[PDB]
Amino acid sequence: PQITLWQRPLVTIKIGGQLKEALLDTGADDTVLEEMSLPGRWKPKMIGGIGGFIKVRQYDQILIEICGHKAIGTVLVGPTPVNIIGRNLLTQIGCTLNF
Amino acid sequence: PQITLWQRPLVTIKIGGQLKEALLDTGADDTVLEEMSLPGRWKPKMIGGIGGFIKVRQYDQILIEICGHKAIGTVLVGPTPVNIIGRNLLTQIGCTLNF
Ligand SMILES: NC(=O)C[C@H]1C[C@@H](C2=CN[C@@](Cc3ccccc3)(C[C@H](O)[C@H](Cc3ccccc3)NC(=O)O[C@H]3CCOC3)C2=O)c2ccccc21
Repeated sequence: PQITLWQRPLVTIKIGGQLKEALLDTGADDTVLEEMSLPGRWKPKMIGGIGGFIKVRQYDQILIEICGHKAIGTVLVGPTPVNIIGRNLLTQIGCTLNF
Repeated sequence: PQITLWQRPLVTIKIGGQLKEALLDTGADDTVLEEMSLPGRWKPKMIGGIGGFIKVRQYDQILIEICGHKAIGTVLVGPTPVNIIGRNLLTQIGCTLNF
């Protein structure tokens, strides 16, 4: 589909069998979700944001559906204002910017 | 053009007689640029995300050129780690997300 930007590009994602609202964020290299439970082991990851660098938990090879499109990749979990879908997953679903 | 998301979607912008590199961010409501001088009045504002909040100066009705596309809108100026072109200006150049 084609998404205009007059409002926030919020979509429904599915992870761990549950639906959540998330933002398609081209300015984010990675995907960071609000506190939740994910399977497997995690590793430390430092990410830079508008207000500084913070520590988050990194889970790899996680199944996540974005607006119906299935993806499997790295998902970070930490104190984020909203669920952020970054470039790592946007590329998996074939998303591009156009103008 | 069609911009891939394999890398950060960076573009050249023209504002206040100077060329700058900026990140096209669908995840940002507004546009925020690193410290620079702009004409006209301004009002203080706080924007927050990963890492916390930063204080910025809000200038309205600012002329900007993004990839040869002219647009006018509010531009925030402050200690942002990178220049960010948000939805308020992305819409004006007809930028959309496609997948
Ligand atoms: N009101 C608003 O729209 C949000 C505020 C804050 C800031 C904001 C928008 N989106 C985000 C997320 C957000 C936060 C609150 C509400 C909606 C979305 C992320 C933004 O794209 C940064 C961009 C970035 C910052 C520093 C370095 C490099 C890129 N990327 C980023 O942190 O990537 C990291 C996290 C995942 O991968 C790594 C962000 O922090 C923002 C920017 C301009 C105007 C207003 C705002």
